Amino acid sequence: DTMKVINDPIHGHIELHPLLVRIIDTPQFQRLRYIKQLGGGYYVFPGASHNRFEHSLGVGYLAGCLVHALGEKQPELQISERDVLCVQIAGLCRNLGHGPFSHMFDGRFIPLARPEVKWTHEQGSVMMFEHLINSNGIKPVMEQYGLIPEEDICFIKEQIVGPLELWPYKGRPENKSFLYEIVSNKRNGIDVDKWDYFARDCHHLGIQNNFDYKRFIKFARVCEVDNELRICARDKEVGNLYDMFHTRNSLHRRAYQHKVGNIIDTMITDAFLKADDYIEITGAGGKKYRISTAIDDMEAYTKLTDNIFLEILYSTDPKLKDAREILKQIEYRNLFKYVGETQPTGQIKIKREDYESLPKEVASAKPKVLLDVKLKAEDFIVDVINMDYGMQEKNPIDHVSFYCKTAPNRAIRITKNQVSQLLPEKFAEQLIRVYCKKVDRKSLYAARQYFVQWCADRNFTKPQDGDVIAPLITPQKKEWN
Amino acid sequence: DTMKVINDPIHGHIELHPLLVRIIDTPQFQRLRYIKQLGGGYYVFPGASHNRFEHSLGVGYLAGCLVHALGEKQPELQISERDVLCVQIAGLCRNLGHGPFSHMFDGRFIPLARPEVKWTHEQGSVMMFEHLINSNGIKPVMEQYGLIPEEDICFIKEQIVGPLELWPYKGRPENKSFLYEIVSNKRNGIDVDKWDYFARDCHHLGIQNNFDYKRFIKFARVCEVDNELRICARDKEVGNLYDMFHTRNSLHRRAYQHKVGNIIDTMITDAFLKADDYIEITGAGGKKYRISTAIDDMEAYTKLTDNIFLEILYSTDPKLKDAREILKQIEYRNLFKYVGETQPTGQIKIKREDYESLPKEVASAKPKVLLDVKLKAEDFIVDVINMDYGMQEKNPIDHVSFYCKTAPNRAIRITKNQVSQLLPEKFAEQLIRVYCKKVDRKSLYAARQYFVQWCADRNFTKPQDGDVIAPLITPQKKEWN
Amino acid sequence: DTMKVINDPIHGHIELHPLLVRIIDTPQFQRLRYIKQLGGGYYVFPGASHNRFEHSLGVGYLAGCLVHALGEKQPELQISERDVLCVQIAGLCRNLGHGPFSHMFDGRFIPLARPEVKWTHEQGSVMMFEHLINSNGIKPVMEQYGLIPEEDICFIKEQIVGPLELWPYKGRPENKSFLYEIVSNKRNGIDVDKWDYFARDCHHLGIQNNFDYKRFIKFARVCEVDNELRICARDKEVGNLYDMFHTRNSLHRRAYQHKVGNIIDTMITDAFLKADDYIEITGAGGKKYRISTAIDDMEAYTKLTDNIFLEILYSTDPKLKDAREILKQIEYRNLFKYVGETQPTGQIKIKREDYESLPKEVASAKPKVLLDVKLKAEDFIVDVINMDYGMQEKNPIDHVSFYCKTAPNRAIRITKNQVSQLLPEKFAEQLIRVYCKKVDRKSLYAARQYFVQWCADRNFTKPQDGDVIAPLITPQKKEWN
Amino acid sequence: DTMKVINDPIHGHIELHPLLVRIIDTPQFQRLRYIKQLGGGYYVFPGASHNRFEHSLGVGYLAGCLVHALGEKQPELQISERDVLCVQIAGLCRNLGHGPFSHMFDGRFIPLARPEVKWTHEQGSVMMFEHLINSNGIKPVMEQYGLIPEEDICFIKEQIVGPLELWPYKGRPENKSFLYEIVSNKRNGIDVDKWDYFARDCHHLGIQNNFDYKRFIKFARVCEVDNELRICARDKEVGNLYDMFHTRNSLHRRAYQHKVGNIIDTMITDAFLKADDYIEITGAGGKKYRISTAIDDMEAYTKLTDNIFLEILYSTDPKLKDAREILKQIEYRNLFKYVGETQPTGQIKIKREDYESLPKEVASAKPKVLLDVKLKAEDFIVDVINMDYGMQEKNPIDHVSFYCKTAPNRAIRITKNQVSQLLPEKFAEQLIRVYCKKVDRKSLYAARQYFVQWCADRNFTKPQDGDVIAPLITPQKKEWN
Ligand SMILES: Nc1ncnc2c1ncn2[C@H]1C[C@H](O)[C@@H](COP(=O)(O)OP(=O)(O)OP(=O)(O)O)O1
Ligand SMILES: Nc1ncnc2c1ncn2[C@H]1C[C@H](O)[C@@H](COP(=O)(O)OP(=O)(O)OP(=O)(O)O)O1
Ligand SMILES: Nc1ncnc2c1ncn2[C@H]1C[C@H](O)[C@@H](COP(=O)(O)OP(=O)(O)OP(=O)(O)O)O1
Ligand SMILES: Nc1ncnc2c1ncn2[C@H]1C[C@H](O)[C@@H](COP(=O)(O)OP(=O)(O)OP(=O)(O)O)O1
Ligand SMILES: [Mg+2]
Ligand SMILES: [Mg+2]
Ligand SMILES: [Mg+2]
Ligand SMILES: [Mg+2]
Repeated sequence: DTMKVINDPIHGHIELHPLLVRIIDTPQFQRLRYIKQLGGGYYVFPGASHNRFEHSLGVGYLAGCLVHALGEKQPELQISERDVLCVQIAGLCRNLGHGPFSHMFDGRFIPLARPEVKWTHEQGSVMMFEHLINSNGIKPVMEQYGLIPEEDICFIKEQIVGPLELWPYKGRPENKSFLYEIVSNKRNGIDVDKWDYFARDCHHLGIQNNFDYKRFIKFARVCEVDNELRICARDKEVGNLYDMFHTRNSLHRRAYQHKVGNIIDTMITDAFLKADDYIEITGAGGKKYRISTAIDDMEAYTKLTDNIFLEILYSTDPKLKDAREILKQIEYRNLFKYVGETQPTGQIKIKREDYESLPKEVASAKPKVLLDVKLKAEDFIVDVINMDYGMQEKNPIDHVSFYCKTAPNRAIRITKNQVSQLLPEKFAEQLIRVYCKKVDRKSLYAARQYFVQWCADRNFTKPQDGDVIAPLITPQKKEWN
Repeated sequence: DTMKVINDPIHGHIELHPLLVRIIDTPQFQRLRYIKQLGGGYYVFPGASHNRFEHSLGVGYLAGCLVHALGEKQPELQISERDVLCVQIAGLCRNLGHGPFSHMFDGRFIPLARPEVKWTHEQGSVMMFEHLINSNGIKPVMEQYGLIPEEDICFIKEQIVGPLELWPYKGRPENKSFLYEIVSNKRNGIDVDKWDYFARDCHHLGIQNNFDYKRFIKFARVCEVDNELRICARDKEVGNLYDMFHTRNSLHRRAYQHKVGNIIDTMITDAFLKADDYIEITGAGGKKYRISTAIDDMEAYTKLTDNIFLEILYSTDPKLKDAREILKQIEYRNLFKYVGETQPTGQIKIKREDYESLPKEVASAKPKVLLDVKLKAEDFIVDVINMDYGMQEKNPIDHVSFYCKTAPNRAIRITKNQVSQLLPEKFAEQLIRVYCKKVDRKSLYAARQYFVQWCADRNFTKPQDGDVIAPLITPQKKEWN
Repeated sequence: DTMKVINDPIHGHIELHPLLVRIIDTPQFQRLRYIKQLGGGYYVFPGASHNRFEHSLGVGYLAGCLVHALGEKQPELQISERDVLCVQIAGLCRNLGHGPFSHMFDGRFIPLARPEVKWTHEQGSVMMFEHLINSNGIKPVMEQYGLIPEEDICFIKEQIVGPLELWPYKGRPENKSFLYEIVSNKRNGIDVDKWDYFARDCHHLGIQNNFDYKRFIKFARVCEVDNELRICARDKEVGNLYDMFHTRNSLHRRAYQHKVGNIIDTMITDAFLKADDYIEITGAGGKKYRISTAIDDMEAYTKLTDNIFLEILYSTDPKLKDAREILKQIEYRNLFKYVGETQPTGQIKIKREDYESLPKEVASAKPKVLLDVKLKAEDFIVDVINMDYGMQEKNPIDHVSFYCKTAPNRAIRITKNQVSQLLPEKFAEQLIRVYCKKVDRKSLYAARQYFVQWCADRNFTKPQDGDVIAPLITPQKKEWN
Repeated sequence: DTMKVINDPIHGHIELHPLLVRIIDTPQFQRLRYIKQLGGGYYVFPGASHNRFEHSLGVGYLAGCLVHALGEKQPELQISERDVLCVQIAGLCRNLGHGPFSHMFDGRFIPLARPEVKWTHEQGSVMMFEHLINSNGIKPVMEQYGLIPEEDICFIKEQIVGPLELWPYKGRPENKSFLYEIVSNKRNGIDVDKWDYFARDCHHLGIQNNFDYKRFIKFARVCEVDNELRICARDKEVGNLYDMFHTRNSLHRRAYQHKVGNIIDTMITDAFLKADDYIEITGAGGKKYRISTAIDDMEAYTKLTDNIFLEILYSTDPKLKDAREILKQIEYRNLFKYVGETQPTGQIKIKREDYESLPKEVASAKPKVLLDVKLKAEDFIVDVINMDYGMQEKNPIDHVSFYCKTAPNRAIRITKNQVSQLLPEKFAEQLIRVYCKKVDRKSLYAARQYFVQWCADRNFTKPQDGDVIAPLITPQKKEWN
């Protein structure tokens, strides 16, 4: 077995080590060819056809790039080829746990079908990785290339999900702590996964990317920080880092949280909910599973991809009809109609226990305008979106270590006031989108009245089209003026 | 209703007329989201995830661009909004008839599964267009926006497939002959479909395009040629046109006819053949169909996409195991192994009646070298590829009309010697690829001996790696070295 | 005379009207081929070789694009071909007044060599436009193409510089008010000039921006506001607009205000000043002019370009050597050394009256570290840069008119709290860079001590490398520690 | 001191070794900022503003990339950091010898001003390199970083011009022969200089590049052929190589030999000739030199750039008026008029001794058209352009060594017949362009009659617009029809 070269539109010609090749050429990895990166985003951005497979390749590639650069500019770190391979494998495999339409599955479907469980694509990734290793006899191949499976498999899993349960990792000691900052950076969110999806998503969406990850890699070092060895960025690049998160936020505003893309995610999820009792995926031994239970058997999960959509679509079985028509309403583009967007004011925050109580509030909303058709709770959809810099209310740049030209291994910290005052004052907010599931002209009018009224009463922000869509309501007392 | 804007990575923001939108928002059109543009090419070029849907949008857009530009520079052509709409619709819909993995279906599967019948993706497109119109009540929508359904549907179909069988067209008179040169150009192959897949395939493959379609549009005029009004290119642009076809040829050499991509198309095709008796697709009124017979009922064809692959992959049914097994060997990357490439010499040409006659020919030849293994007809695959400039042995530029700066309304002709002596001397050739279905080291050695000997016996060209893979055979051949 | 087609790397093939062609082919316009867009920026970003010529072509092109799009979507605006031509000419010619190395000249040189006069590149553009027209007989050509010279020339000049003297314009009436918002938008700064230099500068710098001007153009309308017809943007596009200005700020941080690029602009300016008594430039009747006084005669200004640099570089006369030597220290890369950066912390701002008093203060700070050299003001350079959103402390988006999907003809306003809470709270700030003109190790050490001490004494922000370059000074103030 | 990072739009962030930096920061190298890569090309393609400086940086970068890659895939070659540095330096410096407007200077001006001499930009590069070394005291710097000035300077010069005169090189032994194939490949022309100008010129022209140099680097090896060590390409990449030269030819057709670009080069050259008596350039020790004699003293040549153009343009000395007005006729776009293009037929070729007799041949021709204006020899320009694949009549791919995957280290040859039948049959041809120095309508008409008649008389190819520009002449010739 020899090295393979693969041509990627984003990174160009990528070299894949034979071990990476044997990991890639498995049913568990090839599965990612049938899972769309941005899910329902494709039904809004027609270029967004790319899948988790190529993304995974890109993440592995960039992980290798960064670890290799660090290794070559600072030999005293003793980064081994074994380290490089493990970091590449973690990069390659940290998307293994995604389900149909990616985030829709873990962010929308599973929380509704099985509110029981705490499931994330990360855990799915460790489980699926274990399953890949075991089902494909990769351990002797790992050994063949100088890896020690019991130490290194642990290292990889820890890279993907963090500590498997004050140095909490058992795959690598603290003098190699920086190796844990590459694939999934739990301390500030700056990792190679973001870099690849910036470049790739922008390539396919038709939006252009302004973050230069190659530059970051060029300016990256390893420093001592509180007796740990961590990745330090050159000081003057701090601005770029802010821009990075700005970029992330922008991509969420323009594409990932697109109103119609989101309502399509919602409709698809709902169809999955109405199909969850009649669609079956056969797992280990021959035992049978459903969409919501596929996550409990990795052999079953292996056969759970975007294909389920088409299965629901092409079915003839009557028991699936409630599902099958929903998808068809997507095909005819008869979608739930968008009513508007608003935000909480002051210190008010929307808790996740109170979401189901939100359409019903809107349905209750006070009249004021002459009434026609009247809509109920089930006719309204309320979607709450949390926009942040990846670390709740916190500024992630406060958790970045920097170095100076004068003393390149002396780590320093940089506060927001040392960079710019045009920077954000907050790093978290919520957006509330309201849609109406009945689509005729005056049901839409009514829904608009209900919505604007509801915004006024909870003292939310004034809807941008407020003066137009509800001229009789927005005049009501005037701190919307 | 009103205009829609769509963001395409290739063309930017595209405006879609409400009628185009109503055509697009049908299951017949949306079907194309599930058919890969380059089919098995995706399994070699990981960026090639794009589907026929986005390509179709692009072709429709470019058709609109060209017809509009011609109309705007030459008002005396009297191009109507109606004409523009018909050309856009034809552009949008000329890909409707493609089947699973695109060219794999009409180029490989159907010819083996249904050798009696005459099937093309063009005819499929016409049929599917008819079915779309009728199933979705598009005629009244057409009338609503100023179209005359009985002439215009004819016009559109003729744009897609040509004269339905003097002036052979019934959709438009001869003074608008140029309108038939835009979407599918039967006269020289220069059309907007090519331009779009040049740009899009290059965007996704990671290979770059050197053809400037925008420049061509800028320099395009309509002039009179043989009592018709046809599209003429500015004289000095003739070089670009040659480059265009060179580009096409190049794209086939690098990507579309990639050895491994083709072998994967072949394996998928074989799997489809071995699954064709057990896979059922529900058509009109409930009648059931097979993969090879789905093309006879458009309601069934509507649900025949790339999905069929995954069905075969995910099945449990024992009657499908021989099919399913082939697919799984694709997942494990256990592919038929490439033995070599060669070409006929002189005037010898291989017709499709002789294709089935080729493995038996390769196995019968025997080289003066001691072997080990002996191979049969079934162990060989022989793939014949016709590389040309789109008009077989002809020079397509001999079928292009040009105009000069001094007299922009006078069409002229340009010969190859008036352009360059560095141009191709022939415009068609055939490539012969040979693969072996046994993958062990020694079946492979044997297969290489059989292959090089066979090349010698038919006086084909010397395989490029000839001296290395068969050192005992290549000197005994003096029409080489 | 016919349309000319020109190939630009940014916009592709652009069509130039014969009148535009006649304006371009004059020494006054062709002059711009010899003035670099980013000046000394080229000495930091080696790709930034582009000149004001190609930029001007781009601005003219985009001006035409916007006016034409508006005219075609809203025929009721009565936009004439004459209007389109005047807007194109204004776009083409608003950069005519730039001097050697662009913004270095009017922003740094003229304020120092001739502090008496109020000079801008805008006024220079009006003057040079007049000179182009009169010196090249363009008025009869204008009439030849349906323009009315004395109203339209007025219109063009007003587009470039604003009102020449309530409706303040005499070139066009209020029902054509929107035409004044295209080439140079004095009301919120959103114009096609920005759009071209974003794309072009990014193309050459090798840094990239995410602003889509084509999308904006697609969503642009004309609405009635107070008493005029002004350009309206679609409501939901407001986010993009914020991003636009963010982009601009980013572009200033990364490239236009690069510490070294700025110090090189400073050195070139000083050389020009020390040369400002011996270089002589031929004027109107033979009268002779010099670099600072060339702006008083357009015939002389026509011959004032970047060339002056090389002339000073290649000269032999001793009265020029203090100049010629400065330039050579640029060639040997013996530049003034960068000492550090800081900012004010309250609401009082370093006024432009206090700049000359800033180096002396740096000399005034007493650092209690033992030094070996001590420096006075001449060895320090203090550069103060105003970073804003183009409208002082104000939010330019507060000056943008929007429209809604439901009522495209009703202009509305959108406030910051209505978009996001992650936006900037102020829209203006200042950067303070300090350099040292003596470059040996000990003057640099000393200068850093002086600088950090000066930061301490004035309660400015902590230099990012503060603890590293001056560890003995920095503990003195508990809020850095 | 230390490494610098520089951001290039083509290659991204490039690392510069301190020695390279000290070579770059000299007047001899910085000189290249003022010499346009494509000369008069900028006056046709407005994006083509880039200079020889950034191109040189790109060539050094790619030279480094290739030598590094070879060193890392095959350690047994014993490539040292010293080798890498010497190759990078040669890459950086092989453009030092270009004069004003690049190829205009050595291709047009010098051959006319001094037909005597054997001058090339290569020899200029060696002389200027010597002058840089000596004038800037870089030898102790070379020694400081482990280079041996006598052998290494020899090596670099040999890389630029070839053997300074068995094994003809004395800079490096035969086991390092492959190192001579990187910067200037005298054996087949495949070198990094080409790769960089493909990418950069395409970036700036608005033409897109279709050669993948990174791919080539990935598939490049060193093999033994004729007891020498040469760079080998992977066999299956041979098609790409043909495409490479095709690309080159294409770039010459579209941009480098553009009719108007070439005529502008011609006019600038004539201006240089008529100025050749009055501009004075001070050389070594106050000795003074001419534009045509600057090449004999490197101190003078150092101060000979594109600036010369502007000097002539801005001059007031009456003795320069003949030059000065010519340049002005460029500014007003009053150019020599393009009459037409033709080529020799059969195997007859035009020698350079016969170039001077060709306008007289055109003026002597008698066309049977009624004329009143008739033109003489001095009114015609005949430009003969040699288009080839870089090796005169030879196929350069016949001089490329290949390897097969089965024996990656055994060199082989591949003939044209083993690749395609669609390839060029000849690899050299000539283009003959005719221009007229009188630009009026009737002189242009006359010039066209003379030209087509001259083509008929020499049995050249029929001009593409022949039937249009000279309808009374072209029927006379029945090898035209
Ligand atoms: N001419 C080409 N230009 C650009 N990319 C190419 C070209 N040919 C193939 N590719 C792409 C497709 C793949 O993603 C990647 C590898 O291609 P390729 O070299 O053909 O691998 P291969 O496995 O088929 O050949 P082999 O096993 O004989 O080395 O490069
Ligand atoms: N901010 C953006 N930048 C670039 N592209 C965008 C942006 N927002 C959306 N797109 C893309 C996605 C779609 O393919 C296309 C349409 O966008 P969009 O304006 O959101 O249509 P829409 O139908 O959702 O809005 P609406 O119906 O209210 O007019 O443009
Ligand atoms: N083959 C090409 N591809 C892309 N751009 C080109 C090509 N040839 C020329 N260009 C560019 C250069 C110019 O900027 C622009 C116009 O060139 P061109 O069409 O040749 O004008 P022209 O004035 O010399 O020809 P003519 O006067 O005969 O119409 O396009
Ligand atoms: N934020 C940026 N993004 C992209 N490119 C940049 C950015 N800043 C600078 N560049 C470019 C300009 C230069 O060509 C190259 C080097 O920039 P830079 O790192 O600022 O050099 P420098 O010499 O000024 O820094 P240093 O302080 O280390 O000496 O990168
Ligand atoms: Mg391979
Ligand atoms: Mg919409
Ligand atoms: Mg022309
Ligand atoms: Mg530096």
